[PDB]
Amino acid sequence: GLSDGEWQQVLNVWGKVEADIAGHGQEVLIRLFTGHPETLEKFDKFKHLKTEAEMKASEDLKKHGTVVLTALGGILKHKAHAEAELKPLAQSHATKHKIPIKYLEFISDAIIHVLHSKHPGDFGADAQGAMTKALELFRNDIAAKYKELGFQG
Amino acid sequence: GLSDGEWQQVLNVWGKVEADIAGHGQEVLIRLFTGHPETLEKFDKFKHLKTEAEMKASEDLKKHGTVVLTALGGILKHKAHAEAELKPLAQSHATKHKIPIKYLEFISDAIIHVLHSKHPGDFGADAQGAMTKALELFRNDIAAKYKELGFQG
Ligand code: HEM
Ligand code: HEM
Ligand SMILES: [Co+2]
Ligand SMILES: [Co+2]
Ligand SMILES: [Co+2]
Ligand SMILES: [Co+2]
Ligand SMILES: [O]
Ligand SMILES: [O]
Repeated sequence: GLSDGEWQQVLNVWGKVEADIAGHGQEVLIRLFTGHPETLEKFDKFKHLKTEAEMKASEDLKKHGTVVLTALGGILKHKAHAEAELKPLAQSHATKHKIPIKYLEFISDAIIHVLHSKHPGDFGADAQGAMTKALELFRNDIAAKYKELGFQG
Repeated sequence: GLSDGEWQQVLNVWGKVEADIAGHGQEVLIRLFTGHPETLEKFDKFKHLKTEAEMKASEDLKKHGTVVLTALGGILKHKAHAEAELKPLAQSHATKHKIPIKYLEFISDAIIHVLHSKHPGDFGADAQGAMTKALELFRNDIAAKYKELGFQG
């Protein structure tokens, strides 16, 4: 993925977007629909629109523009924050501590054991299955960063 | 990936962890070191400690347990939050709206054009390359969720 640098560049231009999210939203959708008319056919509420002037006149196209860029902006902001939080952990475990993925499986199993032991009424089979999958996603995230740094975990 | 309920089951049990992070951190490391003694060799400060009674008496071990579960908790709670925004979007766009990944590539191109045209002083070649990579990461995350839902992309 991106550097801390790359993410700040993304978030900086996103700040400009957020100053006029409807204006940006409208332009993005008009640029999409004009460049790739087949995209417009996917929108039951917009596909009647036939001129640039009709698309600009649509109150709801502009509202939908806001909906799209608000959802995306949320996703980019969470991705930047989560990457910046994981990167350091991956880098120390990969470069100084050199913790294989097998060891991360071991501590994952230990966490599942302690939660089962301590919180049975908040950790029956479905909840334990949830946590098992969540810690696997965490290990996969570390693994992916391990390989970018060319460490064999 | 996790269902919406499974992520809440993760958050609910993690609340119980944070209520006594020191105790959980201790029990997790003791379970790791007693279940997998070879993992103890990684820790200069703990690698001499032979028994659970000794491990429980180690203020450094308990201190490290808090650090580990603090780091992991941050990552889990962020992933729970991010996924919960992302999964419904993927679910709606694969199943209800029927939007190919290729179309996500088209709206990404449109976002990059509108940013470059409106904010060139915030969208030089480095910033444009960052945003291009950021939107590819987004589409990759939607394509992963599609594939889980059995949608061809
Ligand atoms: C950056 C990419 C995209 C984002 C962030 C996004 C986000 C949204 C959101 C938040 C909604 C409303 C909630 C929902 O249905 O899930 C929505 C609805 C929808 N999106 Fe997307 N979308 C994107 C791309 C696309 C593309 C490329 C198309 C079509 C070619 C598309 C077609 C639709 C349709 C048809 C709806 C239903 C609209 C209605 O209410 O009539 N989306 N989108
Ligand atoms: C859930 C999994 C894990 C988390 C969240 C985690 C987190 C941390 C954190 C936050 C630190 C301190 C800052 C840093 O150096 O990055 C740390 C240090 C360390 N971790 Fe981990 N860790 C995990 C798994 C493991 C495992 C399985 C091992 C070894 C088997 C390991 C060995 C170490 C070592 C040796 C240090 C340095 C200890 C010191 O000098 O004080 N970690 N870890
Ligand atoms: Co959010
Ligand atoms: Co409960
Ligand atoms: Co955070
Ligand atoms: Co330029
Ligand atoms: O959309
Ligand atoms: O750790």
